[PDB]
Amino acid sequence: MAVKDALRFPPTDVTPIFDLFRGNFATELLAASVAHLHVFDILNESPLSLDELQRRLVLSERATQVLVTGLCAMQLLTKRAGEIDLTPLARNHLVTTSPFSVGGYISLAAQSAGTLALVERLKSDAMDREDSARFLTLSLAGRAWNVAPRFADVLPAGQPGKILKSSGRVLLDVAGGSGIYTMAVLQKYPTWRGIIFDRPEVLKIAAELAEQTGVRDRLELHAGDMWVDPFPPADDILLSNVLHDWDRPQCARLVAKATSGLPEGGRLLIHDVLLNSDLTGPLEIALYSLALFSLTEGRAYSLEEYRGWIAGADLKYVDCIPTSAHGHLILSEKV
Amino acid sequence: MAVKDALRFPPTDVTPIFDLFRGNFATELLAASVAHLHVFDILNESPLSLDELQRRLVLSERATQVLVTGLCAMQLLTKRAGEIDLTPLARNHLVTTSPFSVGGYISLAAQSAGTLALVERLKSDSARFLTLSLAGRAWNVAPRFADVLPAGQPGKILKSGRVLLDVAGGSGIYTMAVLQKYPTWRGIIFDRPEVLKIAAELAEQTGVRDRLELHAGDMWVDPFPPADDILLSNVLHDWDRPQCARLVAKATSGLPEGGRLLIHDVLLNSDLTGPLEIALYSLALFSLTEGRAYSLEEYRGWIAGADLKYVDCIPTSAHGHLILSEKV
Ligand SMILES: O=c1cc(-c2ccc(O)cc2)oc2cc(O)cc(O)c12
Ligand SMILES: O=c1cc(-c2ccc(O)cc2)oc2cc(O)cc(O)c12
Repeated sequence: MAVKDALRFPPTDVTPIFDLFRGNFATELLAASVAHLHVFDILNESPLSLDELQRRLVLSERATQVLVTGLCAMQLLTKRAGEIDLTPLARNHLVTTSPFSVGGYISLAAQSAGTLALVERLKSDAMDREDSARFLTLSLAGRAWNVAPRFADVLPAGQPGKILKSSGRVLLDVAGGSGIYTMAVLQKYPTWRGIIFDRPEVLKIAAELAEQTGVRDRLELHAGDMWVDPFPPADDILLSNVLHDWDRPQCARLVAKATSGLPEGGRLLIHDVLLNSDLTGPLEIALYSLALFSLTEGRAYSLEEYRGWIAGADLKYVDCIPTSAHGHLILSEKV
Repeated sequence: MAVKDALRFPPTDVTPIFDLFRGNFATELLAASVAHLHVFDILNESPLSLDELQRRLVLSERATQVLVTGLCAMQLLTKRAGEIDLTPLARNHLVTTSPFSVGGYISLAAQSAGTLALVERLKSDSARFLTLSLAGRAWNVAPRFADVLPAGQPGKILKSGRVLLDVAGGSGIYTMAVLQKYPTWRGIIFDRPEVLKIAAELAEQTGVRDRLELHAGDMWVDPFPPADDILLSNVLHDWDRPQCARLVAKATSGLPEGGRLLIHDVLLNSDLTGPLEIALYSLALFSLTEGRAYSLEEYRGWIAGADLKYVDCIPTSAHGHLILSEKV
């Protein structure tokens, strides 16, 4: 009887709380860059290409990108013509021989557990399994309840579906456990059907929430390994906060595999945050990217980067539509 | 021969770097407040007075004020006539039973070393390296400080320039800049012997060593030397309110006619609800010292309690303010 409403917009915008919550990564990247990696003293000598800086810092491409993007977003580095240089603000205040340096003050955090953890991550690049997966899934679910109403509101209907025998569409939600985004879409589109594809420990949460939102009869839950197990037939495939967990080659692989099974007129829906096109900001996404770098194999990506993978899978890019909490729905179509 | 200039303004303003650097205290205060102290679930029951909240959270007065000030500055609590309440933003997203709660996401940081340290600090409430670390802020701010310090009256101690006594503080850089601006003045740095070694070096570099004396002592119990002006720069925020009142009284007690007490510090607004940059810095001070950031009204309370006359408040840089008071 009672039905949880997944379409009502939240009464306030939670986004500033997420932005404040990332503040530690500003402190940690500052302390890592001043006191451990010598970034500012190195670049003060001369601007360097990204490849040159990678080499001089002895860091992976990914580690160098997230470091450079973070410091650019804090207005401390600048990107020319490819080269990376200090801004006057960094040159005057974060170079050790500047009379106005405050590097010693920043270095008061050099040995904090957070700074050391981030340095180790950069350089190296009591709960059981069920409780741990539930705890993490329910923690990310709070963001989904805030964003899924927007997401469902801005998702276009698309073509009549080709899987159900005018037909609704089948929406497959890959590694989007909680499945909340799909449940909102199914409340908006009563003729559609949804499929959540994820690990079994996560599907338990989806089963509960599908009952609460009253879409259980139009939702299937499939356990599977997204890299190797076949995706079920679907009109639309959603990758929501998935691709930023993965490094570049894995992103291209996942986009290709999802695309391979789409019918003509099927859609790949990428829902994620966006760095700007030269990976210099904005600040709140650059700090969130450091969190993703610390916890996963990926980072935040730009629209241009997503469009590279889309184009490599021979999909047609359609549109980019903001949701909330810095999310963007990138729509592409199988041709 | 060579003379280090202490009067040229820096070409850029370092202040935003300090603000970015305090970001960990935003994360830690959110995770402490959601996951350990249940601040929002408690206040959702009913607005509470500061004293009521201090009892419910089982915190000291000082811990409760740095917590409440931080959350007000993040637009999560509000003060309105003396009670503390949630804002809609907090009620909607930081109360656990709200359907739009993100409390579980914030709690992903609940067991970080930084969060746990702040919780322990809240609930429980070398010098060469440290002095040389704070010296960089002073090199940025001292030019502006010297620029805005008024010359005042002819001094009473030299028999005329004024004698500026710089109590604690550290490097003595602010006094060196004043001595470059006013060649007839003299300065005294009062601090621990280890700190005075740094002042001695910097006094040679800035060419004021001959007009600068280095006095070692304990500021609470040893006699201050005679001075026209006494500077407390980034000192009072290290101390709780009774110790602030004590130190202001002791400094005031030896001022002559025309003497001045110079307080150089950051300022919270008058109802201790912000601004955010100072509220996060206040959490750092709470974590490392016995004090917190204070408001102008709080400083004026101590000034008036010592029978000084409040004169003016002049911004310097890195959020500093020079609060100028006169012996009457
Ligand atoms: O895919 C994600 C995985 C995690 C994560 C978070 C904490 C852990 O101990 C392990 C993994 O956090 C996230 C946080 C986000 O805001 C977004 C994500 O996609 C993820
Ligand atoms: O009086 C101060 C003491 C300290 C401090 C800093 C680090 C420690 O391990 C111990 C004390 O930091 C500060 C930082 C400031 O920005 C301002 C201060 O007055 C202080």
